Amino acid sequence: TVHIDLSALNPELVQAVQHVVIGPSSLIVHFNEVIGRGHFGCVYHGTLLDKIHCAVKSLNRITDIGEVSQFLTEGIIMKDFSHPNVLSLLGICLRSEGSPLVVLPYMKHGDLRNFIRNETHNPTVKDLIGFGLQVAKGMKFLASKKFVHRDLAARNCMLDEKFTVKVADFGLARDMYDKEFDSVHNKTGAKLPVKWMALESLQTQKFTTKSDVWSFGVLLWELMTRGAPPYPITVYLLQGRRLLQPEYCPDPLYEVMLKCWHPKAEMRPSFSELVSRISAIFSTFIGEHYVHVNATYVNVK
Ligand SMILES: COC(=O)[C@@]1(O)C[C@H]2O[C@]1(C)n1c3ccccc3c3c4c(c5c6ccccc6n2c5c31)C(=O)NC4
Repeated sequence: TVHIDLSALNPELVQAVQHVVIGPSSLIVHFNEVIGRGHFGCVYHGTLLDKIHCAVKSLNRITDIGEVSQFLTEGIIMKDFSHPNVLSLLGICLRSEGSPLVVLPYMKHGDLRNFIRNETHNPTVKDLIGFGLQVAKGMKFLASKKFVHRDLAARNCMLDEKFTVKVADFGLARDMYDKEFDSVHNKTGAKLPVKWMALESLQTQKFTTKSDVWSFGVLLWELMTRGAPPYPITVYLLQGRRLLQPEYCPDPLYEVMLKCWHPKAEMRPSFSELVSRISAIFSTFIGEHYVHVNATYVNVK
């Protein structure tokens, strides 16, 4: 029931965010065409004009000026996170009574996990490695900004009409699949995706680019299994265990996954090194090896 007067925002902040703001005459939200919903609010199809098909994330109302301010600040920072393998922020709107919109690109093929799981899709080893390379490129960029993702997973990357992978679920593009999984940014989550988290993250809450590299290794395993659930966990890993080599995963790529899960965080490869190594492995394939699900992983949750 709380009224919020947005004129209480700091005028310097309002000026600073203007280049991120999409005016109402430039945006049509297609309220009859829902893309998906969660605790956060709802994502609708949209049209943005100079037209362009977009996704409009409508957040629950914000009634605290400090929280509004943090949202605008995040908008300014995220607007500069521009890379072909990172989901872009097209802009924001803040309507009467604190009703926020985050305008994002529309991703024809949805999330990467569902895409590779779909039986009607026929990926090759080359394709799946190429998806992994794209993710490594997006992560190299994020790491260059000193940004630690925490939430890297196949479900949190999206695929557009050109089959370009965009690392997602960060910044104002957070809250992906928020009924299935809590964010690794949530200190007290009851549904944390522990199967993607580095050992030192599980044990001592240390989150770094090197723990992102661990998550990336799990993501590579997701790709090569066509979206099996990992380990179909701290005590398990400490027995001396890792994810098994996928049946269609090339040996050099499995060696890379093992490096990503090095027990010493400092000894894991950088995302720059991963882009280099995976680019080389990718280049050896010609698209003749079709990848299928492991019978013992099908339908496992
Ligand atoms: C139940 O679905 C989800 O929770 C998603 O994370 C998954 C689903 O909508 C959610 C809410 N989602 C989101 C949750 C939070 C922010 C963005 C999204 C989101 C986006 C897109 C899509 C999408 C595209 C095609 C099919 C399904 C799609 N979804 C999204 C986006 C998109 O194209 N761009 C952003």
